[PDB]
Amino acid sequence: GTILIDLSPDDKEFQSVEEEMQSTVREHRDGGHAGGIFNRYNILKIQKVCNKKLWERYTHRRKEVSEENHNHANERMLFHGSPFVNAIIHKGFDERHAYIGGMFGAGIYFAENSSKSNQYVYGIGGGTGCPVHKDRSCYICHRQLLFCRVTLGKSFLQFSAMAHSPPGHHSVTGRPSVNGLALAEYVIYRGEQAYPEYLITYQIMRPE
Ligand SMILES: O=c1[nH]c2sccc2c2ccccc12
Ligand SMILES: [Zn+2]
Repeated sequence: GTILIDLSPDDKEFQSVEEEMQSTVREHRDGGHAGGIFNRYNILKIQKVCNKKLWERYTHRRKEVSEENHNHANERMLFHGSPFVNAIIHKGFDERHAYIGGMFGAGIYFAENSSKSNQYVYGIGGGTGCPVHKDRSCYICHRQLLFCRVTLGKSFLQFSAMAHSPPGHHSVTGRPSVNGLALAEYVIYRGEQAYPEYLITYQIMRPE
């Protein structure tokens, strides 16, 4: 039921999605090990993901969270990188996209920093890098990230350096407490609390 609509680079929606992608790049404490060395991306394509059933699944759950949290969905747009982005756009998020070894438990992880999600495109810790060259820092191969609408609801705040949400909460917020430049990361425990709105195809760019 999924169709992908290609956005024109002249569309304001293309532009605002690209800007969120580029502006949320940061340096990482692994010196680029997982995700490569780059300060910015070459955005190749931005597609709107359209699936009525997956959307209504999202909005149904959003209303439930909202009504449990004084009419506040606490909805964000967050990045998600994963080897399984193609399963995700067709079938939605579910238990199989949970990070079992994650620091906030076995849920589905999202990032404010596009560059954080980039580290997961080829697997946990970047896996063995790109299929074709085995290069975690490949500048040639095309990568994809999802920019997702996520319902956080009442989020459990965890300061720091499929399971269930903490009792009385709808998500976990991993608040960075050491690296002053890191943005927040988030975990939901229900696949229906995220909708993969944009598929972004890109390459990381070698600095000069
Ligand atoms: O964007 C992310 N994708 C994936 S896939 C398995 C774990 C994660 C992950 C963890 C922390 C922050 C972002 C992400
Ligand atoms: Zn490659």
